[PDB]
Amino acid sequence: MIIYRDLISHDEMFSDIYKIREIADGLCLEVEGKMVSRTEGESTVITGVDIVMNHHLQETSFTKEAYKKYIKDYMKSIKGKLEEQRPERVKPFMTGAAEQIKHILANFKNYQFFIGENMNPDGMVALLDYREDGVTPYMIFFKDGLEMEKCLEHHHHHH
Repeated sequence: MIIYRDLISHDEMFSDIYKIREIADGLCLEVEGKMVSRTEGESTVITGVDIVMNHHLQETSFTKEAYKKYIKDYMKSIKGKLEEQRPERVKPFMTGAAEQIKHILANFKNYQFFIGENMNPDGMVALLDYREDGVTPYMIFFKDGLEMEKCLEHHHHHH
């Protein structure tokens, strides 16, 4: 199993037990999830996205203008990480990131916003939307903002 973690915050984001597809010419990953129902805890049944509940992702809120401010700083920070670790990626990342930001802002009303369990404001903001079938959730992550953890057995909850 591969655990995908936030390059900035080191929080767990998802694992390769889900269907993962690359979009935006390798800039983003779309991770397909399922709605699940669990008891929480007079107790109540809660329903949510398995990606969110399994990895303890935390919902947050943005105005469109606040997200614009956040995402320009985030893409600058990933640029710096690439200059340190993967210099060959910097130029195509800048190009793709600017266009993907345009896409996200144009489709802004169609996303919910999630961050890692420790809620670092400099970490990645994952985007939740639903497929046309109106039942399947999926989440968008920035591929260059992830690090991979190998885990053959007995995955540990850590950051």
